[PDB]
Amino acid sequence: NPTKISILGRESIIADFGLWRNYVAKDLISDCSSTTYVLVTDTNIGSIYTPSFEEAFRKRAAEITPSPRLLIYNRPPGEVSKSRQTKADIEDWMLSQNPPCGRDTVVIALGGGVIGDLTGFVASTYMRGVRYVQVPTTLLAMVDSSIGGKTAIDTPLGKNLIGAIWQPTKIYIDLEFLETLPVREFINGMAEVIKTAAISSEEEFTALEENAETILKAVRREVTPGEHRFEGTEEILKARILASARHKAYVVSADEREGGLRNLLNWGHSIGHAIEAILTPQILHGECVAIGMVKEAELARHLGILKGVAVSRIVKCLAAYGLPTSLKDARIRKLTAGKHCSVDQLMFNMALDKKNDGPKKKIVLLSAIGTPYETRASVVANEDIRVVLA
Amino acid sequence: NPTKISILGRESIIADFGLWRNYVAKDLISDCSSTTYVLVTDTNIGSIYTPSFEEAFRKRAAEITPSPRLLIYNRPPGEVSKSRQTKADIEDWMLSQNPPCGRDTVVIALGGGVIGDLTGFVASTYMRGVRYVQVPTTLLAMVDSSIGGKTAIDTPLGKNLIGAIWQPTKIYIDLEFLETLPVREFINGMAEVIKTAAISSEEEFTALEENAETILKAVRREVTPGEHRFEGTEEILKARILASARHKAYVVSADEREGGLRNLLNWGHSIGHAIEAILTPQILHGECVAIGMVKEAELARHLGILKGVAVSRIVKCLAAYGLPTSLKDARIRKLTAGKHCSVDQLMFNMALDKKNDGPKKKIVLLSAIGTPYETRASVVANEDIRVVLA
Ligand SMILES: NC(=O)c1ccc[n+]([C@@H]2O[C@H](COP(=O)([O-])OP(=O)(O)OC[C@H]3O[C@@H](n4cnc5c(N)ncnc54)[C@H](O)[C@@H]3O)[C@@H](O)[C@H]2O)c1
Ligand SMILES: NC(=O)c1ccc[n+]([C@@H]2O[C@H](COP(=O)([O-])OP(=O)(O)OC[C@H]3O[C@@H](n4cnc5c(N)ncnc54)[C@H](O)[C@@H]3O)[C@@H](O)[C@H]2O)c1
Ligand SMILES: O=C(O)[C@]1(O)C[C@H](CP(=O)(O)O)[C@@H](O)[C@H](O)C1
Ligand SMILES: O=C(O)[C@]1(O)C[C@H](CP(=O)(O)O)[C@@H](O)[C@H](O)C1
Ligand SMILES: [Cl-]
Ligand SMILES: [Cl-]
Ligand SMILES: [Cl-]
Ligand SMILES: [Cl-]
Ligand SMILES: [Zn+2]
Ligand SMILES: [Zn+2]
Repeated sequence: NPTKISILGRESIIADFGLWRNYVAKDLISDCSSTTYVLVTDTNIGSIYTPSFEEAFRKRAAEITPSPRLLIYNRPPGEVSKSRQTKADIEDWMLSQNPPCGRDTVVIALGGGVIGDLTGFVASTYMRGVRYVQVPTTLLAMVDSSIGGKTAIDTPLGKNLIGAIWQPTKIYIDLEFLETLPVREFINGMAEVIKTAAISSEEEFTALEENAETILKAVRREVTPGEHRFEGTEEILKARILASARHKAYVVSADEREGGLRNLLNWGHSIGHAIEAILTPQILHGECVAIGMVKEAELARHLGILKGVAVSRIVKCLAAYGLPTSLKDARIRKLTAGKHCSVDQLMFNMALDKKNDGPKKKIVLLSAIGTPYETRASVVANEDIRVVLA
Repeated sequence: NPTKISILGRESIIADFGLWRNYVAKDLISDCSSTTYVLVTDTNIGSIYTPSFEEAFRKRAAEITPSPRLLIYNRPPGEVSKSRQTKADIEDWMLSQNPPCGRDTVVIALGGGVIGDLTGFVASTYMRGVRYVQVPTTLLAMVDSSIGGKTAIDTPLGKNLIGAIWQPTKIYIDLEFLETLPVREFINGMAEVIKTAAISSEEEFTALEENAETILKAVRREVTPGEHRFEGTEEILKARILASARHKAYVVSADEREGGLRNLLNWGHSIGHAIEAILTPQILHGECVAIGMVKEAELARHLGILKGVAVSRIVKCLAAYGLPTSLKDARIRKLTAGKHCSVDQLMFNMALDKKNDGPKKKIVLLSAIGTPYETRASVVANEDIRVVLA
């Protein structure tokens, strides 16, 4: 049946196959009663999933009277969509409706982290606040980006510098979206799953190690007209996803506004974001996170917290999934046409890390696979950060 | 002594004379411990009050070690400062510091509602959230705009359409700022004081009627080198201000996110903002609110809720203060060079009112001076709104 998970004192998370088709529209109209619904997505995703949804919506809004309206917004692909410019356009668009979208509006985010963050933020400030639901269409979004309530946009100086923490009213993890998820996006998302396990369960980490091959091959294996990309390994997949979703719910519920515990969910992101700011959009987020976790593991070991054995073990599991494990990686080179990451440019970007307490940089340190050094980010001197950035 | 008022379960409001001089800097460093303080203000206010403050700050940060830093930001005058452009610049500026401003930052808003809303908003989204304190320098800000936590910016389509509700950690009502407040700004602010009384206390309303002359004359009376613009009427003034501040605290505390009760604080703003969107920046906010309250009173009476007697009584008290009571007002004409407000343009703007439940416009209706018709905005048909816009 539909697996449900509670977050911040509430059953907002609902995962299962084909929710988009027969559930969302129904649930929206009952639980999220409103007169105006706005669906935000991009051109790729949209032309595939909005058509059938418009129908399921119309079917359900026939119940109501006066019947509610679903407005649809479609825009350009990539991380380019996460800017002040873009957020403004969605807003100008909403206000310019007839009538304009009021505080009753219910925004629907249908995409990965870009459409999720953008949409979540647009809602947090729209007339000071309107509800929205997350409809993750990418593995990375189902396991991490659509949960937590964290939203933002990017500025020329770094990742997610401006934004807000606005909790979504509903989160629909429709595994069925993975059926069309490109191979890279899948491996890309896989980084967050491994991350969550590496800071929570050693068992879950091992389980991820063992599933590496089976999964990665089902993702590359070509799929025929009438079967599922995840035949055979359907539950295994649901277990890996739920595991990460559930733990984030646990971490977010206990420290929603990142006062302490929520720092942990940022393992690999301190160096990761520093990298990303320089390699994006050529290098995806999950890709930059893998390299980040390895660099952070190395530092943990450098400081005597982590074990050499655990560090190399992290590496293996990442590479097992097709994730890059070093800024030197071949493709990371062919893709990053030119671009390079000096320790200076990196250190500079890490100065903009949203965890730094004042000038004291803070990074998540692992003492062993599935066990954090502290229940918060550890203050790490700049010289130490520099060495592990060889 | 320093009069303190609690809001949203907390003594964040502190009012008295000369707080800016000897208190703020001291209080900031103790209660608002931080390593980075950012003072936002404009050129007028700034060149007068920041110099002495830098000193009181330096005096207090000598205590601490490493000593914290106060960064100062100065920009253009008017409502022009309330835009996405401007908010972005303050942000780009903060991030571009050395080191950049982190989540520990403590933003200090030193200005009227423009510097207050802008600053409050910049803080609500800065790295998803940083603290800030309000330092109202205008009567309208001390009585209304710096309290509540409501912040925003304006877009080409209307007033405060984008923003957030971010509560300030401290609010410093330093009456001493009124010593230099231009006459118009004072009358301008006076509208909010009368509004708050008209939806709360009939006594307080009468008290405002009686003080009209005394106050208005002390505001016009020229002041000599060694005296106070408010000699003689010092307490009377403190009573009128506190009265409004306290009641907003009561209303905001009970319905922070405007789910019901907080609508009341928007009396005169439904038609008021609709006007404002068209007459600004030539016509101040308080000015547009006076006209709004009168038009809303007329509608209340039109609908049988309010009494003719009460309506004209509202008018008298407003005009008593120098506030305009009709879109026809002479100066409102000479100032609004050209501009006019058809019922269509107005009705259009009222479609963008952040109270409208769906398409159902909602306006605050008074049944008698100091007594609301409901503890929320009343849904008013469009045809009725049109008649009272003759
Ligand atoms: N705020 C948070 O909670 C949070 C958490 C994690 C990561 N992030 C952010 O997430 C962003 C990246 O997320 P992402 O990888 O989801 O990126 P994304 O939203 O850019 O999606 C990646 C690609 O997937 C395509 N796609 C979407 N769903 C598909 C489907 N069903 N089948 C086929 N193609 C599909 C899109 O067209 C797009 O090209 C980064 O900006 C990162 O900082 C934010
Ligand atoms: N979000 C809220 O809670 C809220 C509540 C009320 C009104 N408002 C908003 O407030 C804004 C207008 O507020 P305002 O009237 O304070 O405007 P403002 O901030 O533009 O200030 C008006 C003028 O006062 C001058 N000034 C400031 N303090 C002074 C002093 N001590 N002596 C001399 N000159 C001084 C400034 O240079 C400026 O020209 C509007 O945009 C309105 O929508 C918002
Ligand atoms: O708390 C969270 O949800 C995160 O730390 C949020 C970050 C984004 P942030 O560093 O901008 O907060 C995300 O990339 C990470 O995977 C999980
Ligand atoms: O709740 C409030 O604080 C207000 O309603 C907030 C409004 C601004 P808003 O209509 O943009 O919310 C302000 O002008 C009014 O004086 C009081
Ligand atoms: Cl709201
Ligand atoms: Cl592919
Ligand atoms: Cl924060
Ligand atoms: Cl003057
Ligand atoms: Zn991430
Ligand atoms: Zn106002």
